[PDB]
Amino acid sequence: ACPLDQAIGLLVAIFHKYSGREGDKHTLSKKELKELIQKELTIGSKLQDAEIARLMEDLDRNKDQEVNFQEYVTFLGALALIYNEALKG
Amino acid sequence: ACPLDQAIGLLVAIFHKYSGREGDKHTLSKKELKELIQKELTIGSKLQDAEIARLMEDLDRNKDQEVNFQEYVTFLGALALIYNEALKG
Ligand SMILES: [Ca+2]
Ligand SMILES: [Ca+2]
Ligand SMILES: [Ca+2]
Ligand SMILES: [Ca+2]
Repeated sequence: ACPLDQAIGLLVAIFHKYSGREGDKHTLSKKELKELIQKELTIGSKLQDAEIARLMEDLDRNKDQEVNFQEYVTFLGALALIYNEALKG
Repeated sequence: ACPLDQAIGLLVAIFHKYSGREGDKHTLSKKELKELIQKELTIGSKLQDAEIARLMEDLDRNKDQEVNFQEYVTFLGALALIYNEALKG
């Protein structure tokens, strides 16, 4: 319940909010991932369909069409680095 | 200001809350990192001095005694994976 735990908890809750909708409840399908990106991230709302499709491919490291929690965490890490760098310039 | 952005923002704010105290304002010294671990994470409060010292070494990937944002993000990723796995069992 400490500050960092709560932040991490939010990240985890958002993943499952979308991953549990269809197919494997533990992975994000293209549809689930696109919705998560568009509704949960500011940059997601700025991206156009073509850009999102390519971004999702890059996130799908093992190219199995699904984004598991590990792949999602990698995405979060990248977003955090971008965030830190921006708030730095 | 969207949900995932806020979670990421919290992660970033916590880093700087401690990193800006001494030396390089952009990196966490051993002292700053130990305080962050002990006060911002539940598991941090459970760890004893010896365990924390070793954990900090592992987080310091390039072994320069400081933990930069990138190294901190790696730590966060690991914590997120642990969190997800625990809330799964
Ligand atoms: Ca799913
Ligand atoms: Ca995958
Ligand atoms: Ca510092
Ligand atoms: Ca380092």
